[PDB]
Amino acid sequence: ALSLTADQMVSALLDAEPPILYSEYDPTRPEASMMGLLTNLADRELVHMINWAKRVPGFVDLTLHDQVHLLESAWLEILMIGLVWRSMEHPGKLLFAPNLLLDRNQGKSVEGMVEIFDMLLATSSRFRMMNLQGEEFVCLKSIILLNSGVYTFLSSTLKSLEEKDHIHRVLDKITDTLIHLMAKAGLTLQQQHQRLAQLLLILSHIRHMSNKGMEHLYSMKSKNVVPSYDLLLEMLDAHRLH
Amino acid sequence: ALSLTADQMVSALLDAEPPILYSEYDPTRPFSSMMGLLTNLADRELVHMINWAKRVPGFVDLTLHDQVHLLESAWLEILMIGLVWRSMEHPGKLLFAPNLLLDRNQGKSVEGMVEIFDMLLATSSRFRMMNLQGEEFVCLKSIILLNSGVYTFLSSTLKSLEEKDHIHRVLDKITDTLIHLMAKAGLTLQQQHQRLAQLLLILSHIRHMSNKGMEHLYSMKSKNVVPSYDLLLEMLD
Ligand SMILES: CC/C(=C(\c1ccc(O)cc1)c1ccc(OCCNC)cc1)c1ccccc1
Ligand SMILES: CC/C(=C(\c1ccc(O)cc1)c1ccc(OCCNC)cc1)c1ccccc1
Repeated sequence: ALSLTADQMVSALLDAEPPILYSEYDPTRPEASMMGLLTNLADRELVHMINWAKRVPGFVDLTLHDQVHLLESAWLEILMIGLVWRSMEHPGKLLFAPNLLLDRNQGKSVEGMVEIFDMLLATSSRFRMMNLQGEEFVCLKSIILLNSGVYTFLSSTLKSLEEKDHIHRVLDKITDTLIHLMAKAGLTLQQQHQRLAQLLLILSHIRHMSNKGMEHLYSMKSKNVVPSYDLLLEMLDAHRLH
Repeated sequence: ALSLTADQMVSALLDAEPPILYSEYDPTRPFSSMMGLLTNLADRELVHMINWAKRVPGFVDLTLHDQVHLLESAWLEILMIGLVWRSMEHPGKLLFAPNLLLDRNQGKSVEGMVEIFDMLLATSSRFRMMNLQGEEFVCLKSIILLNSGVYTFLSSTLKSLEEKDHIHRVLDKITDTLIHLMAKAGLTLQQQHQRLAQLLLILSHIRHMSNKGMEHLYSMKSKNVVPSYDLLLEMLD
């Protein structure tokens, strides 16, 4: 897993991509329905996200507790970068699903999105201006999975030191993979390091948007909206019986 | 400022460093008051932060309104990365000021720090394990200033496009500078790109910690605690 080539890593990540899901509304029927639609869509995406995470090279080498911690920290960032990616070719709008495309004025009335709708649109625009490639996108999504929770392993066991070292080794292999993609494309070494930094700085903005989103979700005080550690544990703690 | 060499950029940033300030308490009186000490310390740091920002190459080429927007987004991240930096050589503790060093158990009783004390300690430990250098630290703090608010200008005027392009040129020049520092130190090209990414990924964690801190500050409902756009505007004028 730490022995994949860059091309093999990219191939693995592309193979592991989850599907784009639909909103569950009757398209023959005529608000506050937006949060209901989004909550339902995110619930169904989360199941596929768990399957995807298990195929990110290196991720299933971690303990199940550490897998759960990472997913707990990252899942809304991962939903949001997917949203931004799908919206890249739809300026001024967010493609929540192929049947749920909203513009900014419509977003103005979506619960919890008073700040974040415009932040997501700006991110999508930035991706378009950089001409972000699918291979780069899947690298960034893997980086979020591995990085977002790594500085909150409040554990100091020998095993935890081993876990963090591994996570940093996988992150390093993804950095190498991103650089290789840029070299294949013919970028100079200076352009490669500049572009690597541009992409990684966007991750800080995705964290920001996720924190603002999570603030809203907790404010709802709805028992099942933020996935619990124990729920994520049940989905990740698979048997081998299938 | 887009014509500085990497070495000149580093010297400029090192020259521009703000001082380390002290907490204001009677060192002869007992101890227990932490949020009051920290809000006062942050208030006095903010004035020096504005002077520092104006010496970050490229920053004053921006409009006043865009300078305010950047500082409004970034100022707690900038305070927090400074805190993490001065705590690097104090494992298990946070050096809020040279006269205000608290351990983890003491942090347990500090308002608003139920989550972020441990997060700041983890960041300091990560800086120590990477052997972060002062030259790298000042580059990262400048990146935070230029990056944190750049995807929230919510403007598409020709002037705004010009402003965003400039911000990214300055960011690109700091990336070049970071890479040059790593090359001077003898890192291979592979080690350079890996270390650049490690450093920039820590910035996401600094954003996380600032958002958690800002949530607590807004919860205080204290009129002067979160600096207003208009207050920052007066200081930046
Ligand atoms: C930014 C849109 C958004 C959400 C979203 C973003 C990308 C997707 O692929 C699917 C849903 C969001 C995500 C999760 C939501 O509820 C969690 C349900 N249990 C996992 C509710 C809404 C939302 C909006 C307001 C507040 C927080 C998130
Ligand atoms: C992490 C410690 C912290 C803060 C701190 C961090 C680094 C410093 O150099 C100085 C102050 C902090 C910062 C700002 C505070 O009030 C803002 C006052 N107007 C600018 C209050 C506390 C704090 C603690 C709880 C909630 C939010 C921030």
